[PDB]
Amino acid sequence: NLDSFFTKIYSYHQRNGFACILLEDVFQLGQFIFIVTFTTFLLRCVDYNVLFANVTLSDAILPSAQCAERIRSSPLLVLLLVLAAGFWLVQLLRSVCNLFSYWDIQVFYREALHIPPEELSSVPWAEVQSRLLALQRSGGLCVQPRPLTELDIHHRILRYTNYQVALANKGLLPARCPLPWGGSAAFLSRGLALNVDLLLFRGPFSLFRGGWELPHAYKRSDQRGALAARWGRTVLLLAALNLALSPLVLAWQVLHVFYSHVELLRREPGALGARGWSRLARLQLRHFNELPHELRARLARAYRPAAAFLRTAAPPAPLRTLLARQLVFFAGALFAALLVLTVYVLAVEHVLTAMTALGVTATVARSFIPEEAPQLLLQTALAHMHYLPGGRDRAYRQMAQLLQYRAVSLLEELLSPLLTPLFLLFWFRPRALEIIDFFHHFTVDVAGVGDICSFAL
Amino acid sequence: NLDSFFTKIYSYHQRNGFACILLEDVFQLGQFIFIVTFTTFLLRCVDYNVLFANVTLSDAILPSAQCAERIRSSPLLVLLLVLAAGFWLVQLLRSVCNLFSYWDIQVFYREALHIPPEELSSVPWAEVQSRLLALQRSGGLCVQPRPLTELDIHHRILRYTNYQVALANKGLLPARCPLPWGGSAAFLSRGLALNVDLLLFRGPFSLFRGGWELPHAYKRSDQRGALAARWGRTVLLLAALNLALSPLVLAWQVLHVFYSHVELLRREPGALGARGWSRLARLQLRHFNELPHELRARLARAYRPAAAFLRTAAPPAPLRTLLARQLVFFAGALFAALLVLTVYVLAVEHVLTAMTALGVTATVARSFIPEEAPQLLLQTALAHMHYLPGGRDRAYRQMAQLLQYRAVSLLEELLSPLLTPLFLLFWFRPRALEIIDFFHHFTVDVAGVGDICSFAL
Amino acid sequence: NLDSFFTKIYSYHQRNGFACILLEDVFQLGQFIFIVTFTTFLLRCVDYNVLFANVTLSDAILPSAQCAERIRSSPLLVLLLVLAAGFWLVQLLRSVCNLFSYWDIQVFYREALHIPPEELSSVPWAEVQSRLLALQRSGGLCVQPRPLTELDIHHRILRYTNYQVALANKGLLPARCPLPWGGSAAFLSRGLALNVDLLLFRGPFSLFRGGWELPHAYKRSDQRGALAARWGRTVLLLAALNLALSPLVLAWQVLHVFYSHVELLRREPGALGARGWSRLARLQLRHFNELPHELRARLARAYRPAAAFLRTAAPPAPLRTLLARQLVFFAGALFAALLVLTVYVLAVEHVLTAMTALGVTATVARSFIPEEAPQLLLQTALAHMHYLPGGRDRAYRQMAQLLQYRAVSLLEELLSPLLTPLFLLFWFRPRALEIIDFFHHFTVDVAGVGDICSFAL
Repeated sequence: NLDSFFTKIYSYHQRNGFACILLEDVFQLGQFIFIVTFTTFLLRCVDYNVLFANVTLSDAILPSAQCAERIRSSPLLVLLLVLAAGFWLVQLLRSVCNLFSYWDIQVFYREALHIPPEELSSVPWAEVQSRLLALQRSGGLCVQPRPLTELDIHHRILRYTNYQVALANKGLLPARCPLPWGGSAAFLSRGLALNVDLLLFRGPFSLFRGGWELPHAYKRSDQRGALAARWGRTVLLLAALNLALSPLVLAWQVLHVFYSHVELLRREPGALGARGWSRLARLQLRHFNELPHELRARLARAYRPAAAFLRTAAPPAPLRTLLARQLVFFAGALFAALLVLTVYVLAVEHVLTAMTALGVTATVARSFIPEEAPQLLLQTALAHMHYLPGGRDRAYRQMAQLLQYRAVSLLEELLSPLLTPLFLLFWFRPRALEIIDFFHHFTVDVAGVGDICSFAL
Repeated sequence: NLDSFFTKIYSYHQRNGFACILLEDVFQLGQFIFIVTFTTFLLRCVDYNVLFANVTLSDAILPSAQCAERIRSSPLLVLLLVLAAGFWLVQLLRSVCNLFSYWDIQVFYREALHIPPEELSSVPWAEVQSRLLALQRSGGLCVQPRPLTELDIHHRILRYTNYQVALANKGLLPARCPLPWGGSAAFLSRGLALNVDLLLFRGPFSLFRGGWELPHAYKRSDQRGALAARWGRTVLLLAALNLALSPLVLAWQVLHVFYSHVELLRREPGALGARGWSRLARLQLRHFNELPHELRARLARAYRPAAAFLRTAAPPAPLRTLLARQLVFFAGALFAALLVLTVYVLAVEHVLTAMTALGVTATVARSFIPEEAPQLLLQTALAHMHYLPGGRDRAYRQMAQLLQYRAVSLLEELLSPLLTPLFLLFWFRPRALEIIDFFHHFTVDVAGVGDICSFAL
Repeated sequence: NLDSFFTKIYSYHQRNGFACILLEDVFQLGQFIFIVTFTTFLLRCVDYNVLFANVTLSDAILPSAQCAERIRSSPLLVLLLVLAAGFWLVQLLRSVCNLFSYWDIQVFYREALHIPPEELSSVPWAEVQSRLLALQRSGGLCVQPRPLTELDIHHRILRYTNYQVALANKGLLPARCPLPWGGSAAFLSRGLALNVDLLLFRGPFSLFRGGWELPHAYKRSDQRGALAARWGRTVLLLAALNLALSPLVLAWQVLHVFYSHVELLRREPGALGARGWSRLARLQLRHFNELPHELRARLARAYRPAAAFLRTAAPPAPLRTLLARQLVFFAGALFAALLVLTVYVLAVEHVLTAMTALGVTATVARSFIPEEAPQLLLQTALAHMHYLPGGRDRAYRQMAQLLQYRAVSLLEELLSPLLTPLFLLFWFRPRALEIIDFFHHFTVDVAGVGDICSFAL
């Protein structure tokens, strides 16, 4: 695959180390096996009877034979374990193939250009482009008679991103299910994006089988209805497969988010209260022919002014402030009485029960209440915002939508498995013809590179 | 009352919602009833004998009959409760009158100008003035043949603030009892302000009976001595009344400040260490014909440079910091020994007693010690302060006086009931003739509006 | 001593108060007596038997006679105590001499210039110079026929600092023992500075006996070998003395740093993680003829931009952050399991043992991991840095070396007693002729002032 070569030469530098990639892979596999074995051990070896005393943990550990009969007790866990083992095996094989390819890629990189591994981090990736250009000037490889230039190098790596950006600009990709009382909703979890990628670009059932070029069948105008019907049955079967596979990935996501959330639960909610970017922003804010690293730099430099503009010109709300004041005072009065009682015997056994709950109410109330130039912040934010999707109300709502809250995004990820087939069935199938029309009328064929969207030029 | 109409049309917008006013009032009444009932319940239903164990709280609750004899046991509590009920019902009746008036005020507002309740928050109150102007141009009401101008609208609402600002800039209002060693003290608690308001502007014994016009009796030059004698009698009887009523309001203030302080006691003293504005600043630093909202906005904008100037250019103190260093080292050494003893049995039962005290000493010592352009901060503060009451020492002392500490202000509020009659007797009575002369020679009469201080123009 | 007069007149103002100096000294004496008595009391009066219960502390205190035979039990403690008492007596006598001289100089200061003690903090020390100049104009003292100028006044106080700055600029003074794998090491603990001061400038064995003029013997070219041999035997005997005295000063430093560290141990490591200046910076960054207060002010203003430049342009570390991510994820998983086990009996007695360790590992992992214009910061730092000792790698390494870590400096101070004779033996003795030549060829004699280094002019 011609595109895969450039994609891998980019990914090697972007992962700044071959050993880094190897460690990433091996420790990802070790991760997955750690979660599976630790969950099955906690659910299949831990005996609550001895622990609850209703003592050294080694003594509390039941003998291995008892674990043998206890794991024999249920057959469903055996099927779960064998499925997990098969998944681990297939990912292991794919990863071995990937690292086997990448080592030879790095060997070719060293032979062609001879940059030592310790010097890779110092290179700003512009000299990589310059060295590749000089390689074409010296005729290292016969990659077309006309030497490759910057636009072609960018296109051969970013064709799929260009199509996805154009399709999102048209407005079809972001889910826009109508809210009952009024408003627009957005749903761009990793599950939906993966489904779109498997449906459109990569895979055996993809329209772009291999992604080299658009097949001639879709150029014909008359066969569009038959091709739309074929796509309809394809999306129906894909939705059926996703619905079949939903519960297992749901459980996996539940375990992973449980670990991630309880890691931060002990820590202060300040990190939990922070807000990062969302995938909708990473989709609607990507210029044509743009690498991921430049996008990351732009959002990194635009993070602070956007946050300042968000927290400076928030719309006022009197009723919320009044209610917060009354709740915080009542919580404070109850805490006053309770603490005065507590200070002067430790054997109450009932006060300490409500102490934590009342303190939690006080802490949420204190942070919920508000306390004591929007135009300049908006201007300096838009200086890096570049594109953009009561005027102040609309602007604040849009800025809030483009920059979601962390727990909101995690809840979106958690709810993705259940919503995986529903949106595919309800939002894509009825509007089938116009997407095929968009591919038909917005594709441009060029010599050498091949298929490029008209919106890229 | 002509002034009351404009005052209420201002207050409706400033409370940004009729439902907001209704909820605030009803929940303030619920506030007071909750405080009284909870205090009397804790004093007359809590049984320390069973709770101290010398267990579910519901079991600890004594039967209602026993509470009946216990509340019957003392007659003083009955008088306290009946007085509280009388105060509650009087305030209830006043509040019902206020909300009944305000509902028809809002109805008239809707009929005249037709702004829905949701759109009130969006209006910057300038369009309110413009619409009222257009109403005069369209002849909505026959409020004098000459249409009302902006200065007149401001004056009819702000006459009392103008008089109070003039009287404060004369130097009479802020009580300035001399310190024994030296210096000037300022006392402007809410109690003294309420006393001045009840004496001068609002009430049956006020000089301004109704606040419409100055009575012609005070214009005569020959009667000034008799009028001063009458004012002396009035201030004596007012001081007697306030001295009679002092203990009950003192107890109420004690309860309220107890709740407020213990609400923040568990939280970090960072909020307790915060600095807020004082009423003396809100009186001396207020221009003529000035609305409360613009003053609040100006002080909100000027808050931060004032704090920066206060912290940057603090006067040096060698002896203070050196003694602080000694105390912090001694506390640290004692903490060292005590912790080393503690880490290696939990049954010491005497170490934990000194634990908290020594920790508190360490925490106060560490925060009390000092650690590593004043002109620019002073300039940017004075650019917003507009007015202003070793040069650096004098400037810093004035900036500290105009911006008090939170606990200092709360202590002033708590000490107000005892200080209520003392200052009225010792500070106002001897210098009555000059106050009478100030009212005599600083009032200018104009057509339509009426009585205006010469310092307003 | 002519120089001592100006040195004391500077130190009086720099310590901003005679009473301050007197109390600081008497509290330093009480300081040392407190450490010695408290340490010997804890080691020779505390009975672990009764306290461990294997109760009021007063009951736990053994009788005085018991402490009598318990201190009689071992003989070396008596020698330690008598040596400490003699050391305290020596410092007490020296301190009495210093305060006796300082009262006399303060009396002369009042008689000649008449500034009250309260006004000393107000003067910026420039008026002190002006008043002294006026004193020579009026002929108060016959200090040479030619009136004293600013340069001469600065030299008579800063001759030793000038020589030390020249020596450090030559590169000899800071020890630069070579690392085994490679790199440069710096060691400028107070012990080495005291040794070089006692060997070069102040002391009976100093080359500058009294610090008034350089002896004529060192000017002769032919005697340099014999003088170098004398210096070599002197450094050998000095190293022998320091090696003999090493253990006691080591123990004293251990006790002092123990108290200092355990004072901050309970507090958050934010103060422990703070960055402070190092003596190497205070040595290489000092211009010729600069007083200590000017240097302190310069670094006070340059502290912040240097810190910003340090935290902004840190070199990337892929392997470090990847390992940190893996460790923090594993620690979080173990913390998850431990916490969910703990939430639902307090009689476990084994989980709580690893609770603190696992939490500490999680905290160090989260603190260690990295998270999301260097040229401007470097420029604004160099604007105040004036002098200066992959270009970015070299610049960051220099900025890191020039500004050490706090705990690193304390560890350097702790390790100084063991390294005290080793560097003096290994680094100074072989290079003796070159240092003798350095004094010989860069000493300039001037009328009145006397000896000034060639690099001062």
